[PDB]
Amino acid sequence: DLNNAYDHCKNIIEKHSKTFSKAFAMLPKHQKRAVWAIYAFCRRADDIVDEGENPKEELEAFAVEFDLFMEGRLETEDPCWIALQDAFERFPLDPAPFYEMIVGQRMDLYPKTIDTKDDLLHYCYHVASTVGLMLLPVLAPGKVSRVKTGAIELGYAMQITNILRDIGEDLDNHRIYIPKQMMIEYGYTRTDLHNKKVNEAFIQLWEDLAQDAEHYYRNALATLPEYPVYSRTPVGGAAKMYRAIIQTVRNNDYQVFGNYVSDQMKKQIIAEMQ
Amino acid sequence: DLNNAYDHCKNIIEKHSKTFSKAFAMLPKHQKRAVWAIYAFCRRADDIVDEGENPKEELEAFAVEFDLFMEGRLETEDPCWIALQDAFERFPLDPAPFYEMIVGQRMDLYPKTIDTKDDLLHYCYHVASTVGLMLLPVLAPGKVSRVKTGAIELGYAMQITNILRDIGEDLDNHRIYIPKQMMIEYGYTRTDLHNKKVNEAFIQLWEDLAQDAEHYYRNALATLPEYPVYSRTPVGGAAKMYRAIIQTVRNNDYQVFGNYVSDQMKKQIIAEMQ
Ligand SMILES: CC(C)=CCC/C(C)=C/CSP(=O)(O)OP(=O)(O)O
Ligand SMILES: CC(C)=CCC/C(C)=C/CSP(=O)(O)OP(=O)(O)O
Ligand SMILES: CC(C)=CCC/C(C)=C/CSP(=O)(O)OP(=O)(O)O
Ligand SMILES: CC(C)=CCC/C(C)=C/CSP(=O)(O)OP(=O)(O)O
Ligand SMILES: [Mg+2]
Ligand SMILES: [Mg+2]
Ligand SMILES: [Mg+2]
Ligand SMILES: [Mg+2]
Ligand SMILES: [Mg+2]
Ligand SMILES: [Mg+2]
Repeated sequence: DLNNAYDHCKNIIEKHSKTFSKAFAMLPKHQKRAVWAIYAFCRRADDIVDEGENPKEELEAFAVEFDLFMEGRLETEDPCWIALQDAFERFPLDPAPFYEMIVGQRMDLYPKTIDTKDDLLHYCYHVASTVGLMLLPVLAPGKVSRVKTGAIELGYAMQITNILRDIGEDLDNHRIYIPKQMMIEYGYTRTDLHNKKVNEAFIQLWEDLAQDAEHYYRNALATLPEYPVYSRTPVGGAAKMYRAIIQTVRNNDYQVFGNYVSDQMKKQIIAEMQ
Repeated sequence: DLNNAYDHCKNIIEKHSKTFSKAFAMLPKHQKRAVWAIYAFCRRADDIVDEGENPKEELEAFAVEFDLFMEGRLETEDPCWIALQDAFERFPLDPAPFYEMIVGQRMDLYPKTIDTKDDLLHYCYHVASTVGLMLLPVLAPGKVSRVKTGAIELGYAMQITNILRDIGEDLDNHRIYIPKQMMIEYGYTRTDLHNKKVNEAFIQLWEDLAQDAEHYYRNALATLPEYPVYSRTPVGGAAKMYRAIIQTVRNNDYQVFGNYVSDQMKKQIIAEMQ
């Protein structure tokens, strides 16, 4: 039944994201469950590309499942698809950003170099802003057009934050999301990055991206009054909690070659939102 | 004196390249010493970018030295510059490919993705074909125009060979020279490459590049009669010796994630050339 299939998706979000489970547990019942289902879609697709043994074939098999899903002919016992089917039934979810999300996951299948900041935003749009777009009909039922730009920019904001915390982790998987033009601008070589060096040039480049993330966070938060009241604390809380990763890395002297917002800090952000 | 400064450059080539020291020891005295000096220039610049701690600044300091060298005002005790200065005095060396070589070394300073085969040839031209061009006035004094295309293609041939043997070694330094379009064409993912997988798709892609190298080797060898007699065995020998790396990897079942032409095989190639 629906409660079991949603409970499965609740287990996924609570296992993989402390920040987003605590934010979204504050939504009303049916919005919260739909976000759980939307989350499990995103998290499966990202796990295929980033952690599956055969990512080209697994993701293509995942997208075919979604084509069948969207045509209402996917018949299965998989709780995530049963939860998503109700969510799509219960709220006017748009499939466009769901597809766009898969197009973004495709980008991580083969070697790519981010050259410019726009390259970076293009990537961030497809793997993170799309998720913002998937959620808006649940979060802002009648006001999607009024809040869409801020949702997109909140996407940029959090993906850059995640990239900025995961520099070493991404290097060890032979991924670089730092724009090459910035590395040239600040004199931070690939040899420097290979030697996991935190010098003044690295900090300059990190801070330049971090301030971009911060402007986007600010834009997104400026749209929070346009959300319905029940969405303001979960959306605002999730943003501030994730934004707090940046300052965490600052207080740890930018050591991103070995970072969590603390549980207590997370609660402080929530309480301030309340 | 000159004999000491050339003897220093002889020590460099014999330490770093079995293939090219044995080929070029067969040249007459003054051609052989000049090749030694030309070799030490190339090998210093490549060592800066690939093994220096501060490659942006070291290579720029190396290029400034060469600007001063070319204006005849570099005064030093460094044997490699004293050997190169005679070589430039003794033979009509062109500085154009020497500069182009540094432009090619610049490319390895920051993250880059080879997208297409032309990307690859562009890179190979600047780091390997230029070396062919540096050598031609010593190897083919009056016939540079007649043999230049083959020298360039011999460049392509050997750089691809080197890339093709060094796939794992280059991966561990966070370098990928495989064109991304080929990985897409043959279904060889970045995850596959990260898992150092030698599957049928990897072999298909490897063999496609290997046949390109082989066509270029064939073109270059077809120009060998246009070289003067004393250059035919060293140029032909060096090419066949380096080309033999490809078949070596074939006989080792393409295991390039852990390959040498044997000493005895090297001698067989030389004797056949003689
Ligand atoms: C679906 C919602 C609301 C949030 C999660 C979206 C999702 C699946 C993010 C993948 S997070 P993660 O693997 O930590 O980040 P990346 O390295 O893939 O860029
Ligand atoms: C919540 C709203 C309004 C927009 C969300 C934008 C968003 C959730 C981008 C992905 S955050 P990510 O770090 O990728 O996912 P987790 O580490 O929390 O698992
Ligand atoms: C100067 C002559 C005739 C041959 C040597 C040219 C030279 C310095 C090649 C560098 S070889 P190597 O480091 O093994 O090859 P790459 O990985 O740099 O592409
Ligand atoms: C000898 C002629 C005519 C053209 C030479 C083209 C050439 C030497 C390209 C570099 S071979 P490389 O593998 O880079 O250098 P080593 O491993 O032998 O040190
Ligand atoms: Mg991902
Ligand atoms: Mg990921
Ligand atoms: Mg990450
Ligand atoms: Mg090199
Ligand atoms: Mg090298
Ligand atoms: Mg190599």
